[PDB]
Amino acid sequence: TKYKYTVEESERFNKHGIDLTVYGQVDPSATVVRVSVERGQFQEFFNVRSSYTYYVVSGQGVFYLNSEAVPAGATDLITVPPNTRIHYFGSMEMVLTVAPAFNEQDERHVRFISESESPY
Ligand SMILES: O=c1ccn([C@@H]2O[C@H](CO)[C@@H](O)[C@H]2O)c(=O)[nH]1
Repeated sequence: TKYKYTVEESERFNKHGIDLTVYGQVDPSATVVRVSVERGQFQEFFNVRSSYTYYVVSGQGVFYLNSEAVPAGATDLITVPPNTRIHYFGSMEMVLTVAPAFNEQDERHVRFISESESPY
């Protein structure tokens, strides 16, 4: 039984301005990944099934949740329910929980965001 997953073993890639570490643990109830962001996620999406919960390890930023600004700093917990439009700006390290388990097909692209819109 493989309980532990390391960064060394993970899939690491850039998507829409963020750096993701996807450990590749399989569990139907939740997917937990690491997010590093220097300026922002320059894409707005919503997920029809899963809540996205961001724990801010370090840094600061601002989430836009159905266009509402939600400031965030280190140790804050940002919980986004399904069917909520999400993008964000900031310089942050985060732990993201997608529950139930992340499925890319549950995601709906709304728009791209201009890289100049980020004040970070
Ligand atoms: O397993 C996961 C979890 C999250 N994300 C992406 O991480 C971002 C979280 O803001 C979104 O673009 C979401 O699609 C993935 O690509 N895979």
